Amino acid sequence: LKARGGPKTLRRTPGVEPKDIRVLPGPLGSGNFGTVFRGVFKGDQDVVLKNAKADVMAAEELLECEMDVNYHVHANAKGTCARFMGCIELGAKDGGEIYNGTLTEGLWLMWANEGENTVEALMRRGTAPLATAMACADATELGVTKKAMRELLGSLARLHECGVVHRDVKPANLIAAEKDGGVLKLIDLGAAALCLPLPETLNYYPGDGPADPRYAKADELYLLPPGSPRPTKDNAAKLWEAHKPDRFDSWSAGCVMLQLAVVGLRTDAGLERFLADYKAVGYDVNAFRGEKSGEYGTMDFAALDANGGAGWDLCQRLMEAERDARASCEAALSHAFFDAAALEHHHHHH
Amino acid sequence: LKARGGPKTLRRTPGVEPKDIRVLPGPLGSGNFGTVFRGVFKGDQDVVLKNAKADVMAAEELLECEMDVNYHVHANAKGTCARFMGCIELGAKDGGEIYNGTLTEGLWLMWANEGENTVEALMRRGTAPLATAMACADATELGVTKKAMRELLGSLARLHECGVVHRDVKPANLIAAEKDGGVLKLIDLGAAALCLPLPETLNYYPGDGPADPRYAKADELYLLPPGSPRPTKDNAAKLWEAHKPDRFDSWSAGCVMLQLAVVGLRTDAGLERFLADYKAVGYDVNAFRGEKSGEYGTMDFAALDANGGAGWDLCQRLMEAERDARASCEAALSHAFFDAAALEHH
Ligand SMILES: [Mg+2]
Ligand SMILES: [Mg+2]
Ligand SMILES: [Mg+2]
Ligand SMILES: [Mg+2]
Repeated sequence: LKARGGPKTLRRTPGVEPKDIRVLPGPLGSGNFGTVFRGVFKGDQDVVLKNAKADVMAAEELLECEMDVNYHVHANAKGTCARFMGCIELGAKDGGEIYNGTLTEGLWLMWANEGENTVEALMRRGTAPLATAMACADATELGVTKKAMRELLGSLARLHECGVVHRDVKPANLIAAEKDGGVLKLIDLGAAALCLPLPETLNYYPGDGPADPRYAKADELYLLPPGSPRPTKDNAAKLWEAHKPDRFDSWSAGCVMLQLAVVGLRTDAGLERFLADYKAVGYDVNAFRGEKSGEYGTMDFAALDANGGAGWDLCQRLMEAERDARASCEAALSHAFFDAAALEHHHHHH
Repeated sequence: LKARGGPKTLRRTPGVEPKDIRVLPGPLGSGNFGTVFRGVFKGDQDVVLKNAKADVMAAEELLECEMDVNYHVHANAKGTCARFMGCIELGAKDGGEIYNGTLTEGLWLMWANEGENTVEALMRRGTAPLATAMACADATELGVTKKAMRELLGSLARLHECGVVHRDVKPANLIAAEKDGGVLKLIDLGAAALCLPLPETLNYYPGDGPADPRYAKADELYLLPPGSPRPTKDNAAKLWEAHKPDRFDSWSAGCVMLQLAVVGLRTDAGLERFLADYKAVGYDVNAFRGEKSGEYGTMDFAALDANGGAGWDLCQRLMEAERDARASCEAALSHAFFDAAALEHH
């Protein structure tokens, strides 16, 4: 006899058909396991599209996890990240060619294009174009830091509240969303972990994972330390409290704050020099100021100095060496750094 | 008292200075830890240039190991891979911007640009442009497969003889080098291992590592199995014989042969379908032909069928389930598939 065979099964999102998507050649970047492209949906909606790299082991499983975490975030933390528009899976005969503007065979994810800009690119162009894109009235390092950090820390707090650790917080993964008033949104949940069993943990394991070394403390490249049990449904809440994987995002948010606050730390080399000196004085911001800051004459720490050194203090909170001492992103939101000045805005108030 | 500063040390190749190199924008594809660009050396030499990704863990260390393996290959296996032109390392003040045509801070490796093609791109355009780029007179699936596989297996044999396992053999990592008669050259020693102590092994350890899932047996993503001793200068020869890490490249070379021989296997989905059926019939090419090949009505296996099924038999040897049964690339190169025609009547 002969085997009968059968249909193919393809994953789809209601209302999203491959025929309605045009893909533009030119990766908006390859990351570790996937490739992002710009595209146009239904002729007039700017979107971003991601598929797996064919050459990377388990890239399909990593893209599936990114998909699952995006559905979780869409359900539980709307507005924290680029708006998720679902998936499109294309088969072999119906799969197209990027150069023809058509989606190729395999699984695709789609998001709204929240803006042409990243915070990395804007901050390097200058504080002025960054402030304009953020609709930030106080167009100073202090002003943009206060606004951006309040938005970033509030979004991280909402992600953490629903069990998600982003894992790749950095200026390149923020967009000032022009169509939502300039507010910052995160992109790229490709390394994110779902750390509570809601209903199962996702991408969450003991030991080192992918980490951008620029935005991760050199000896904490993990969410759960090697010593840790494997996460299961029964222990997840205990591990959360004991190992504080959310504090990985706190350290990265402190890096973002340093770069927003200090023009000279916006290059990779500037942040790298600062963090080496920070480590060398025992991750002690006051020791940095007392011992090292005098070496940084090309830079201007005014934003961190302002108001009794509030910004230095918040950086210290987000960047404590020990996770057990390091602020949660929710706690960090209450910091004096975010206070209104006495009588702020008096001169035009009713 | 303040700690004193001191010099920065930079790596340099004799004859290669910063002024000599212009980079062009556009990755010939970022890989797992680095980015490759086109460039121009000394005004008129086309080169390719690779640096470490700033966002990847250990990227500079991975690039350093790729550099070491490139020097080993350059000394011991000339012609197997894109010609290695050394390195250039830039510091922070003295580095530029890619968009401005200047190398940025860090270590860079440099190779000759062996050609604008890859075998993956050519084979998907068709057998005809592939055969033209290869200067292959017999412009058929059987003709290109014979010429490409003789060149690939001969280069892999020479790499293995000097202790190097490439670990990323596939059509996308082969170039038909027009300036050298169209001969195939390998690129991308980024995951290669040096498996002999010369003076030490490099990128060689027990357990899984980076692999392209299309070109690695799904349950053999390692060079040394998870249970193996860590390699040392004293056990490396015993481990080579016991675990046959070079047979990783043999399997990948079998996958290359299937794609060159059978047009329908040139897409990712086509080769994936074949391999899933090959596994389902116990990695047995004769069982695939009897039980499965009827399902592949849109494909033409004539190149593998030709001459008593010589191509099928060579694929079977390169793609045995067990490493201890799987041919070495040197042994494969002696196969009847490669024999000259008898009695040609010139
Ligand atoms: Mg695929
Ligand atoms: Mg599938
Ligand atoms: Mg990322
Ligand atoms: Mg590779």
